[PDB]
This record gives sequence, C-alpha cells and structure tokens, in this order.
Amino acid sequence: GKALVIVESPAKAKTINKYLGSDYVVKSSVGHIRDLPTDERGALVNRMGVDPWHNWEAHYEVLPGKEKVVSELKQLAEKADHIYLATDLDREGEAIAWHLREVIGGDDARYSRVVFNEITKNAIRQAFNKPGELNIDRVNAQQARRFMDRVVGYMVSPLLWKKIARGLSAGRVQSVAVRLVVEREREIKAFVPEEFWEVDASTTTPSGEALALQVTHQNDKPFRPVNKEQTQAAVSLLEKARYSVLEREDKPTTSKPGAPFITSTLQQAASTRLGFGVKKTMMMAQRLYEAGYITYMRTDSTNLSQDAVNMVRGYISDNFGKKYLPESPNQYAHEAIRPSDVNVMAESLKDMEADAQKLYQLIWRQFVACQMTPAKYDSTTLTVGAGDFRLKARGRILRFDGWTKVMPALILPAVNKGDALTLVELTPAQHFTKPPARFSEASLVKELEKRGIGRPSTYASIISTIQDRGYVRVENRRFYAEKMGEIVTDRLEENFRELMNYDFTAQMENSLDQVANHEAEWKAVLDHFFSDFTQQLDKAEKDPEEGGMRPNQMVLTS
Ligand SMILES: Cc1cn([C@H]2C[C@H](O)[C@@H](COP(=O)(O)O)O2)c(=O)[nH]c1=O
Repeated sequence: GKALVIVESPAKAKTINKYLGSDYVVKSSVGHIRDLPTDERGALVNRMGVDPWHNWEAHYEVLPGKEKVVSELKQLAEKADHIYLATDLDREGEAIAWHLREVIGGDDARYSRVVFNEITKNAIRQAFNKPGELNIDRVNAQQARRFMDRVVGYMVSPLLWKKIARGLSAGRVQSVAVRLVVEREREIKAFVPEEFWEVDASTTTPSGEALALQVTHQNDKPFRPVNKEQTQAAVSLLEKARYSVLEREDKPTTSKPGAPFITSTLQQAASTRLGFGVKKTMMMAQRLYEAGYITYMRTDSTNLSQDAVNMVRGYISDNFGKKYLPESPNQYAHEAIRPSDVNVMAESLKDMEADAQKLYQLIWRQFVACQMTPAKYDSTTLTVGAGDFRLKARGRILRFDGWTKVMPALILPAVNKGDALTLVELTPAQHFTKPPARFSEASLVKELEKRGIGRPSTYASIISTIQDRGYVRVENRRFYAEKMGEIVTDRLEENFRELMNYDFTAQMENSLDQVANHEAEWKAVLDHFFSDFTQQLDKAEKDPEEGGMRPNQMVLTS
C-alpha cells in the first residue's frame, strides 16, 4: 500500500514530512546503521575491517543499539510497495543509502534513490516525481576514500609509536594539512622585518581648503627611503619646494557584488564577518538546511536555478527598484548555498538560535546582493609636483550604492591643473614589513581548496581532525604548529615523500572523482594506491642506516 521513505535524521524527517502525501511513510534511520570497526597480518585486517591483500574485502557491522532499529525498518519494508532512499546528495549520502538497501534486503526494483538540494514543497515534488537509481560508482568512490584513509591511519601510526612516541596518529590528508601549517610556522619564525619610510604632506588649495598628499616619486623613481637620514634629507628638500597640481584625472568606477556562497567561501565569510569557526558554521548550516531554510551546505558550485533567480529578481524589484535590477540575471561559474525562500527573513526563523539566524542573514544578504546592479563611484586622482618630487592624493565619491544597499549602512578638495598649493607641514613615518599571516580554520580551508586538496564534504572534518592530536593548535582563532607537529612532519616528508606531496594529494581527489564518474574502477585505484604506499612504508621501517625513518633520539657526547 503505502511507500517507505528513509532519511538519516529526525529533523530531516519532520521537514520532509511536510511535503510528502498520505501514501508516504517517513522514517529516520537515526545514524549510520552499519560501518567499519571502532604480506598480510590477520591482526591488522580485523582492526581495519578492510583487507588490502584479499582484494579489499570489507567487514561492516551494525552499530551499537542500532540492531532494534534495523528490525523496525525491515517491518516497515514488508508492508510497503516501494522504498525511497532520501539521504543527502553527496557521496557519503549515496553510501549511507547503499548500507540501508543492503541491510533491509529485497529486490533492487523495490528501491529508489531520490535527490534534492533543498527541502521544499516544489523540490520534494520533482524529487519523487522523477526518482532515480542508487549510483554504485558514487558508492565505490566513497568507500575507496574511506579505505585508503583507514590504511594510512592504522598502518602508519604503529610505525610512529615505535619510532617517535606512543599514541601518535597519521592521516592521509590530515598530515598534508598539518604540513601547510608547519611551513607557515617556519616562515614566520624565520622572517626578518624590514624598515622603510613614507612621507606625507599637508597643503592648502588656493581657496584655502586642506589637501593631504603622500610622496610617491623623487627623480621620477619610486620614493622608498630605508632609514632616518634618507628621509630627513628628502624632507628638507620638500620643505623648500614649490607645490603645484601637475595633473588631475576623474574616472567613474564600480564594484560588483560577490558570487553566491559555497562551502569554502561560506566558512571564510562566517569566520571573517561573524567570528564563527568551521565546525560552528557547518553545524548551523546543516541545521538550517535540514529545517528547510537553505540549500545543501556541501557544494563547490556557484550556480543558481531559474526559479531561484526569478524569485530573487522579483524581491529586488518590489523592495528596491528598477535601478537595482540588472537587465539580465547575473550568471556565475548542484546549487550554491542560498535561502530556500527569499521572502523568509532571518527574524522569521523558528527552531533556530541567534547565531544560526546570523548565518542565515549572511547567506541571504550575499544571495540577494549577487543579483543586484553594481555600485557606481566617481574616483579622483590628483598628482602634485614639487621640485624633483611627485606626490599623490586619492579620493572617491559614491554615486549609486547598487548592491551595497542590502548591506549595513556605513573627499578631495576642488583644484584645477596648474594650481598652486601651500605647504603647511611635513610628516615622516617609519614602518616595517610584516611576516606572513597565520592560518585561520577558514583560511586553511581556503588554502586547501586553492591547492585542490579537500572537498566540500571533508573540509570541516580535516580541520577538526588535525586538532587535539598534539600537532597543531588553535590559539586566538589562529593556528600554531607544535614541535611534535614539526617532528612528525619532517619524518613523513623524508620517508613518505609521495604521500606528503601536495600535487599527488590533489591528484588522488581527481582520482576519486574518476571512480564516481565511471572513468576508473575503485579496486584498481585502491591497488595502485596500496602499491605506492607499501613501498614507502617498507623502507620507512628499515633502520635509519639503511634509509629508514629517523628515531626521535639525541645520542650522548660519547
Ligand atoms: C559525502 C562526501 C562527498 N564528497 C563529494 C565530492 C564530490 O564533489 C561530491 C559529489 O560529486 P559527484 O556528483 O561527482 O559524485 O561528493 C566528498 O568529497 N566527501 C564526502 O564525504
């Protein structure tokens, strides 16, 4: 009679229940149901639940207490015509859907795998309207990832305990992420500030208005003294010069709004704008999503659907006006993270705490803004001559706010070419170059994406998973490398070159995408991975005098 619909959480079940008819019975598996534990050695194989020596055979086990949950599903399955798997659209979502279908058993024809990137009336309709099949390639991709991660962790770690210290850990990508922080740490420790000066000038227009200028050239060459004397020398020359407006240029400029958020950009914005960490932002994001307020929070696509863009353009038109609505929609190049209904304001959210509302507001503003016209400004650039010196002044005036209208609310004098300015005061100032900035959780993710290391679905885990391991720590919202973090990084770099290499790591991601798109077979990809890995691991175990990993020692004076 009725149909069975399975989701992974209660909150997701309630929201989706609002859009599924009487013939549907929604049920949340409430968790993962089944998963993995916690030249071959049976001991290692059981702890991992994967066998690199018997063609990657796995040993999945239902989770604790989840046994009664299993039987409850089987019952609902026998009294339902069709079974719908409505797990989240990403790969682990596909895998979770796979585990459900394995555990419940039955004919494959009995199953369907729905896909949706937001939980709305219209989205849930098209989802169950044209349902698809479980994509085994996306499943194979997800498991391959879990398998190699497991292999690196359970096989490299034992070596680290023997060579460095008990309790240490290793991570396929985790170690690579730690390397970036370790290199940044070392950069900062070795940086040597450099002295360089600047000179500003206070002048008067003929009328008598105040005009501030900064020295840019001397002898037509850039002006950049490096000590106190070089400056005073230039200062006393400038004190006698006759100042005049050698040139004026007025050009209209514009500023365009940013593209709609994606996982990485969202985290950075949340961290920069609201001081939210990656974990905080991703938990609220998911909470808003499962509540039906925003689209799926794991994406690297900045695209927007036709309806989404048409609903927003209408909003801009009713609430802002003709001059804010571009002629044609803005096209940036799955969907971006955006509100599900542009007409629902942050203040109208129900089950959400203050910060989850602030995040929604941020997402809302970005979305609305990206579809509005750009801001217009009238820039002015005055160039002033004085002896062999050339000075400059910058000024900007807003003419049309455009997109900045949806963001919170927030001047050179009049002079013609050839006018004489009167010197009033000369102000020298000493500065010094700064060392590279420290990574933030979000910035680190940003760096990872730039290098193609993470994936919208692993960033948060990567970030969290490299902490409380004694390698890197967050202090004042910034990353700091610990000594043990450098100790382990050099070891891995010397004895696991390929695994620590940035290009090889990014390549693995491409590698994994290829399995998902049927451009590669998962076991073959795992075999090649294991081959390179065990060759590295074998040499690492040898005594250092044969090229093996160095011990964390320090011999006497003997
Ligand atoms: C669930 C999950 C998905 N993903 C991804 C990467 C892909 O961009 C995305 C879906 O891609 P696909 O449509 O090509 O299969 O799922 C991860 O990287 N890690 C995860 O844990």
